Amino acid sequence: MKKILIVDDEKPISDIIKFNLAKEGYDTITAFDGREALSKYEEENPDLIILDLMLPELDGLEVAKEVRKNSHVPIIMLSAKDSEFDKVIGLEIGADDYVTKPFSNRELLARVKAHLRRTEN
Amino acid sequence: MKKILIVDDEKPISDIIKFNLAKEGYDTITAFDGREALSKYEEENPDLIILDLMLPELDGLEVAKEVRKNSHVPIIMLSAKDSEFDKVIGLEIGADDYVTKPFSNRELLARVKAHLRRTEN
Repeated sequence: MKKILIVDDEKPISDIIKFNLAKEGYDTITAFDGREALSKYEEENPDLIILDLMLPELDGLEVAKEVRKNSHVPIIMLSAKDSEFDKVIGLEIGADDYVTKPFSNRELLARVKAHLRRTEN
Repeated sequence: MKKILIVDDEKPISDIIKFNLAKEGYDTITAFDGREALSKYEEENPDLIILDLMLPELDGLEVAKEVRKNSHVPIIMLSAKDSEFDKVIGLEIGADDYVTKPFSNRELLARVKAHLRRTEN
């Protein structure tokens, strides 16, 4: 199975993503801070990271940069900041996608599927 | 350089995307209906397709379906339909991204870069 790393500080959001991804047959691991995200990414090799922008310790931009030091694993950024600026900055840093909260669970699921399917190709 | 196929029946929209992509160093080719899109996609081999959903002759889902028979070339779908349903359908058929109209040009550009950058990896 494909393993999704879900990093978000707010546990109710993380549980909804985890539950929906589990329904679809994904393995899921969670991190609730930027530092925890980076250690979980190195130790467990997720196939995709869902990455909140506002995290403890290290924010999502910083996490994304460290990941991109070493890998091309797809990154879908989540953000309450729905500015045009923030979306461009996330993508240029190395996000493969940028989704604002509130978001649709099905849309995120299909975005997860779409980016995992590219990795195959 | 990279070649972007821009398929939108509405020439003002197409011109703004052509202009912004050309400014960023991209080569650009255009189509204005689904049939013309498929012939240009076949004969000119774009590195990325920006694909309007509301097309005459055949709509963007059909274009995407046809293209996907033979290539994994990235497709960024554009749509005035801002519904969760239409976003998921486009992604499931094989769109790599789905962006609603009206859109930010820097954001679309950033998404163009992000999906071309994935192909290079």
